[PDB]
Amino acid sequence: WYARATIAALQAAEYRLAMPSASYTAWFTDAVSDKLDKISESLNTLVECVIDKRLAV
Amino acid sequence: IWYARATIAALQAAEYRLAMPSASYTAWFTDAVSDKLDKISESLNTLVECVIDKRLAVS
Amino acid sequence: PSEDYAIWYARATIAALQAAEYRLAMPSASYTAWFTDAVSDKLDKISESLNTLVECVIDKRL
Amino acid sequence: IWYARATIAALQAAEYRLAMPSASYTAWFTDAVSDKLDKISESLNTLVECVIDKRLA
Amino acid sequence: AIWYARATIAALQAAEYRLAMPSASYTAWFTDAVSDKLDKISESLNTLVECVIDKRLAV
Repeated sequence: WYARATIAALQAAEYRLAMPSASYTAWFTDAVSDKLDKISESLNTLVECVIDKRLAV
Repeated sequence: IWYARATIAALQAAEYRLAMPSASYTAWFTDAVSDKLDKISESLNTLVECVIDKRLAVS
Repeated sequence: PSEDYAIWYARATIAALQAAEYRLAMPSASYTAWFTDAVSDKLDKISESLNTLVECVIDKRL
Repeated sequence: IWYARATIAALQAAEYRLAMPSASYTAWFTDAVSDKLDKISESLNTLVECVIDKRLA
Repeated sequence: AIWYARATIAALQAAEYRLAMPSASYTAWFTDAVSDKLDKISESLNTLVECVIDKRLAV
């Protein structure tokens, strides 16, 4: 009965995420955020090169 | 005693439905993902409008 | 309940919670709607901008 | 009796290690994220193709 | 039974949940789902940048 009522309780509820641990954010940074930084930098380089091709004498 | 073994069992058997995250998580997530996507999107708009229209993309 | 019960419960519950792993269900509608605004819609705009770029680059080779 | 107060404190004292998500989650996440990454990736590679092809010709 | 469901669910929804380092099982899935595609996108973008710069700097 306990295993069932607990599972029923766990699946009935909703879960609000707090701030993640320092360990999670370190993992997420390498998995996602650092890559986004590099993609932003690469893209801004490309934009600036294209703009400079339009503006250069 | 037995309360630890059956509880782990219940926890692993269950599935967990995320609610809206806390203001704290969302503010972290906005910095780690959403704000960067905005800058990337705005940069690609700039690229496109310069290449296509020879004008500056504006927000 | 006694303090000794309280301590056992806290230690047993925390140990069980950290021993287990958590399989995510379909998120609630509030989460998926938030995530769509936070992430998915921005990826769509990025994707659409690239499609316009590709279309124009390919076309100029007319 | 004293259960929900002690339970809340335990739930918030622990940290949570995510497992492989359910099939419903991954099916959802694929539509919400990964399918769009694939489309973005495909469009970038087409752009690389064109710029390379012009270089070779 | 009624009370247990009631107070346990009340507690679960009142608490907030701090993510640990995810399991290797989750990161393996998330790598396929996200991080590998981010890698590929970055590599293509970098190739595009380098070739547009290469043509600018050529001869």
